[PDB]
Amino acid sequence: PGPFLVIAPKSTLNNWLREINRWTPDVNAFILQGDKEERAELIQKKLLGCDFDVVIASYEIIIREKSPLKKINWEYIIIDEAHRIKNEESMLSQVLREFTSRNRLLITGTPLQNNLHELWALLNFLLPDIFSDAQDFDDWFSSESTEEDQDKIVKQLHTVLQPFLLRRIKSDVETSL
DNA sequence: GGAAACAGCTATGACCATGATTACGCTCAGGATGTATATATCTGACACGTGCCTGGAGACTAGGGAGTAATCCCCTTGGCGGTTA
Repeated sequence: PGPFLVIAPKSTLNNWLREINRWTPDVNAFILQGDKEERAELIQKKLLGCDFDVVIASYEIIIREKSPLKKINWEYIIIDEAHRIKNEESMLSQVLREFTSRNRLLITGTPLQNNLHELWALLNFLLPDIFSDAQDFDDWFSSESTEEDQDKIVKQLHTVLQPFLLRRIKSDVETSL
């Protein structure tokens, strides 16, 4: 049981704290909310005191709290609704390539929205030392064969990501019928 | 019957109210003053003719400024979300 970092949109920080209490009450988590002073007593007392397991913050708070969070090495950076990361220049991306966690569990509700460029934008922060490349990934696959429309080289895209990534749909396993 | 005590009357002073007087201002007076006005007469400067000539106005060629098309890509724009001073 160690240091954990999870991120939720402002509207959703209640739910994750609510569900963690309902299901596994043994984990120390905070909703890191409040004012500049009201975030401080969280910083020095509990966050600096290493008196927690997970920390629930918002999109901007981590940017507001980048410096007091670097000094704590993490286990995962749990990223719900990972849509702000679609842009590499979205400032949240440059604040997350700076933290040092052993694993980096990105989470989403919907997959990539528009482009292959976007796909490895999610993918490049997953295993950065492996790719370390931006346009190399792109012209390697050449955008679903945008010129020849072979639509068979897409199988190579699928074959790497199938044992590297997991999709399930509601229609298959209803759970709601 | 005498003495004290109080009450009412009287007078006088004080204070307020009214009348007059005066002084000052101003607004009429009236004088002083300076300004407009008109006129008749100089006069110098502005306007106009004359002559002349050289810039202005065509007349002509030639070569690149300006003008357009096509292209693109970067940027401004706007609404929001969430903070905070």
